[PDB]
Amino acid sequence: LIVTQTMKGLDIQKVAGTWYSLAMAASDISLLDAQSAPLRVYVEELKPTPEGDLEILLQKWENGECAQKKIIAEKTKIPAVFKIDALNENKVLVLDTDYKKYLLFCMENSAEPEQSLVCQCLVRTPEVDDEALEKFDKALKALPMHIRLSFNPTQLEEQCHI
Ligand SMILES: [N]
Ligand SMILES: [Pt+2]
Repeated sequence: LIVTQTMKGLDIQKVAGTWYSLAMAASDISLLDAQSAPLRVYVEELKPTPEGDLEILLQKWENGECAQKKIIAEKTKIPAVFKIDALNENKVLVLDTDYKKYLLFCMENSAEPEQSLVCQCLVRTPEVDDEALEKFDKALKALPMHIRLSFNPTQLEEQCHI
């Protein structure tokens, strides 16, 4: 069992724009282990829709190359929980954000969270934000993460983080 507390009072309209994947953590090492790992994805943009759905633009290393992927996240009755059908995941969980700097989110397959759970620390600008990383570490204290990756500014501005 993995219990998740998403942000009360999330306003998805205020997350719009460019983001950078500053850190990522996962319940299962193989989710993120190596360049090719299935949940090793680098968010480029969050585009909320007027009806409050969310388009996620990201990059993934696939056919020897750093590919662009587009995920349509459908809203639910909980503003911080969205339904997806991509990367073999079916939920997006928004843990926390201050809108102006950082956003913490997870993906999972609700049928098996332990085999599934990947969370990220996003920042709006390509700089290391110690505050955002401490919020990420705090948010993850109760999650059973077995791999954690933290990137430098050079990795932030790089195709698939090098
Ligand atoms: N928050
Ligand atoms: Pt908040």
